[PDB]
Amino acid sequence: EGCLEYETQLRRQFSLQHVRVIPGDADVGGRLGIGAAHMLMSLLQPQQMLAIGFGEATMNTLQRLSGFISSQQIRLVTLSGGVGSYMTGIGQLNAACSVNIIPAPLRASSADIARTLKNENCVKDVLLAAQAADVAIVGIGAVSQQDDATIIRSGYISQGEQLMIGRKGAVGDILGYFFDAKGDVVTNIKIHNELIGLPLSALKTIPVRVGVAGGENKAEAIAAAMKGGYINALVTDQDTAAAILRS
Amino acid sequence: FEGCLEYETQLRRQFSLQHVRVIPGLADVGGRLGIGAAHMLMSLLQPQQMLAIGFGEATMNTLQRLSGFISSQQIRLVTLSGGVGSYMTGIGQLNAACSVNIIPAPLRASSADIARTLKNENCVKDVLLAAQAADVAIVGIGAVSQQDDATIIRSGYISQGEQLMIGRKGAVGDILGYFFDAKGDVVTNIKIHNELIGLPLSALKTIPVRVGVAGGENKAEAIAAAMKGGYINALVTDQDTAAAILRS
Ligand SMILES: CC(C)CC(=O)C(O)(O)[C@@H](O)COP(=O)(O)O
Ligand SMILES: CC(C)CC(=O)C(O)(O)[C@@H](O)COP(=O)(O)O
Repeated sequence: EGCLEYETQLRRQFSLQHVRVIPGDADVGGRLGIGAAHMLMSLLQPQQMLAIGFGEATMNTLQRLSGFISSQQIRLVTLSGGVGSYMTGIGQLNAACSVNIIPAPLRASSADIARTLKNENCVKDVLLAAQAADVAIVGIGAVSQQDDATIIRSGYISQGEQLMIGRKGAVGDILGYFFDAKGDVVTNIKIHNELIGLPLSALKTIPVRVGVAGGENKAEAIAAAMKGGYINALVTDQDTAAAILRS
Repeated sequence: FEGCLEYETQLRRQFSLQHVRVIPGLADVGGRLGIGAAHMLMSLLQPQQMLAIGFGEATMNTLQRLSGFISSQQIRLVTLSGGVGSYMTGIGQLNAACSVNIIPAPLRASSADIARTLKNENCVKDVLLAAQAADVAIVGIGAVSQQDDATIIRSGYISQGEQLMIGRKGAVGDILGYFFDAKGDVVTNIKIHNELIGLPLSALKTIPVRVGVAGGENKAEAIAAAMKGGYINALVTDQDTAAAILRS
């Protein structure tokens, strides 16, 4: 319904490997989890390793994917710290499920503390495992969401921080790393050296990296994520796909 | 004379416990401990109360038996220790209505200064406060006598050389990685103690009901010391262990 054509155009414009565009009406957050869970069911082979990001679209996707995770013995690994944030999509599975979790906060209070935690063995071990995954699933945050962004509502940055990240040219983020409209990570940003998880440069080792995000206010962030290479597959909705293509 | 019901009463009066269950020593030990211990916690937890959960085999076994109850009675759970991952056997199996509060840190830091830094991060401190405020705790008890079989060795939280020195220094057992001597006092000069991130035993004692779940005759000295120090005020154990504790 224009969805096949959007998929084709996004695929070619951003040189993607896989794309799914969901129709334009009741539950978009929810049909996005379904769309992405389907895409993951078709990419993942039994016993493969899935690296999981933070936030609402990803947790929604994981809840929907749980019987597939058990049935196919998929191994999960956290791309980010914070632990507890993942209990909604993990308080959800079974004890035979291998779940590999970074045992640290998502963001440390100083960059020196982030570097110390990243060198602890039990942390370093999981960071390697995550970079070795077969597929990644991640959300995409947008500066233009303002107070509605997950990163603000969770408390991981302050409003003052968000304002300055915007002033500095960032349009969006993956895993708390903010990039400009061309897709380059923005240089001068305190949270980037405080985060404990895998940097975006390392996420790119994973061969299939699926972003799941929608809402027209995310269109610029999603375009820039693709231009930067962070994701090479996308699950989004029809209005957002339109907006992305005109960006 | 005697039997399990007599050991229960005697353990209760000798160590001033609030609750005790001794399961008969016939099938599967750790499995039946798990079941005994879940029934005990099913009697103690009122709806929407908070349970603080320790580390190791008997606690994880217990939690698994407790899931239906945890979900149906809306029990909130909070980790007494760091380490995060170890905790996914027993809480793995729970609805998403389940409030599970987890210390977002390793179980043991590589240095005391790193442990002090992590305890002071806000997301860590907040959970350490919630844990200390729990209504009921469930912990296991480790013993120096178990040597290579001790969960603490098998999981790699201490080395063999550490264990030998801990024993040379007079320790008999541990709760949450903290090693105490035969009278129930924490042994003072032990490196792991200042590298652990979770709640110290002094703070564990704020929780009003503290259930230890442990079995095997090699643990009898550790379990007795644990009660003498006051760390647990309730016990789930097996018949032979109970008999050994009593002749301790
Ligand atoms: C890492 C976290 C602090 C921020 C983050 O991951 C995000 O990239 O901002 C992510 O939350 C966006 O996804 P949604 O929560 O689905 O909007
Ligand atoms: C904190 C952990 C490293 C050690 C610990 O808690 C413990 O007390 O030794 C515990 O493992 C003993 O319980 P069991 O594993 O059931 O024998």
